[PDB]
Amino acid sequence: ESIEWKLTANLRNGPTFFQPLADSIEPLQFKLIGSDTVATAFPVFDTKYIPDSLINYLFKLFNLEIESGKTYPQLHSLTKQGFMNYWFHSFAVVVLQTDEKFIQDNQDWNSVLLGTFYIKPNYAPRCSHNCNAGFLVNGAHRGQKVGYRLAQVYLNWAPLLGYKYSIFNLVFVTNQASWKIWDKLNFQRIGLVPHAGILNGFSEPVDAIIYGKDLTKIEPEFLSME
Amino acid sequence: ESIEWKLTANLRNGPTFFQPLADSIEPLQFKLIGSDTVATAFPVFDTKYIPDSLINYLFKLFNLEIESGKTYPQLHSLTKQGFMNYWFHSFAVVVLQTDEKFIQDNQDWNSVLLGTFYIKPNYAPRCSHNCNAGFLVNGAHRGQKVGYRLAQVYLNWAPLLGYKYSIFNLVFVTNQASWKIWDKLNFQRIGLVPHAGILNGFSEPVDAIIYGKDLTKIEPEFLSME
Repeated sequence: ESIEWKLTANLRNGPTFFQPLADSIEPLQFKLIGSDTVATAFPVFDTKYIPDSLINYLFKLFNLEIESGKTYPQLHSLTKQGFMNYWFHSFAVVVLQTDEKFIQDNQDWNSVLLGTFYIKPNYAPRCSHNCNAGFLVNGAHRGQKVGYRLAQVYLNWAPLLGYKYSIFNLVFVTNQASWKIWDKLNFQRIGLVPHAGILNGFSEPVDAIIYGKDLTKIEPEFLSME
Repeated sequence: ESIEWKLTANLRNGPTFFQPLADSIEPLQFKLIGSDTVATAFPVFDTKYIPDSLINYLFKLFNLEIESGKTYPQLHSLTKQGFMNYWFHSFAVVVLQTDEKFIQDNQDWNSVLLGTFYIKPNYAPRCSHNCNAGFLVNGAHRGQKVGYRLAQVYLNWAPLLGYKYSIFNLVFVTNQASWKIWDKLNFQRIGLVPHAGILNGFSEPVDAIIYGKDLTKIEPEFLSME
């Protein structure tokens, strides 16, 4: 079987000054926290390697979060092609509730898709060793600590692409991920933007945290998924 | 004479949720610090309103700073059209050594152009009331505190476009503007990115400061240019 879908040689729009630390990204399998439910995280170097129907589901999933207006700075929904260009500009990950090590076509994404996230350079080339990431969790799987697992996969994989440091620009203080996930994994609150965001359902502007984490010195307890 | 070149109604790609606080931006005249040399800052809402030969000079001026590799995260020089699209995406300012209140054609930009800067939203629409700016000072006018004057013009004008807060994402710690300008005008060091940038002539990666400033509550001593 071809392994092109897994090869870091196929990274697009990655860091300029640093090469990948592995030649491939192998699917990573773990259990949802406190359960026997198996999940598998899959690398996505190019949209052609995942089923179109999964992209359709993710495009809708992101637009739902944009339309709610509490978590991203985007105001308007994207088109399906806009989503593809945006989520998959560089690298991405999809996490499925499955024990398979490949992605099967036409699954019931509504229950099978746990979450997804992108990884791309946060800045232009001289600072491109700093990666940004954005996360989405299927609402049908809320309360199962999917977000925390996505972040562990992120810690495992981002440095393999050659990134040395992680920056999130806008984690709103009202986003529970800040304290449920980022703080617990020892991401530093490296900054705070006061009144950063005009959010749906909040009459006052909402502060945002700037999170940083050194990707070359990760605590092993956070990388282990057992 | 037409005042279209000065009208805030002609702002492009500005803040989504807040309107301009003035209907026009009038040229601002002051002296270079400690001298009798007159300077005038002019708004630029669209490149068509300034002479092409000035755009050519600025395109080269930015590429010189990119090529030196110490101040911007860009690695590669832009084309003239790339520069126009980038510097003038939204609003910009040019500061000339002149007492005239319009921009004349074919001047000796090498001595006449003091500096320039852009102002645009730093983020997507829900956070678009936070503006970013980038500054360039003509090397032939180093040591005359041009940079500090550009920042005072910035403080005077950015809130007129509707911005409420200012963010600079990457002011490298080796950039003397941090302490000569930003600190002195009470921009807060709201964050620090360690090892942020791979800079020409520095063998170690270089830290960058994230600067923030509330544009609705500016000290009047910093706004006065007398």
